[PDB]
Amino acid sequence: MKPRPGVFVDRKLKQRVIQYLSSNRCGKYVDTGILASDLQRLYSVDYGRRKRNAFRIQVEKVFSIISSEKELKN
Repeated sequence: MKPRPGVFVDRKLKQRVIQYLSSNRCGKYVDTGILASDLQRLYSVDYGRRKRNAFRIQVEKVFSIISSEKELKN
């Protein structure tokens, strides 16, 4: 078994997203479904997998959590 890198379940989705929003809007009013398709498009080699539905859910929950957990307000 491998140790704990730092990301659990799908922390990258949150960390990656928060970093994308902070750096820039990364789109005009990117919603859950929009951010998901965008995140996968830019990271088709990494995120781009055979989980369109699963990935969509992750981005949906990550979008709501990043706002409530981090709270950037723009």
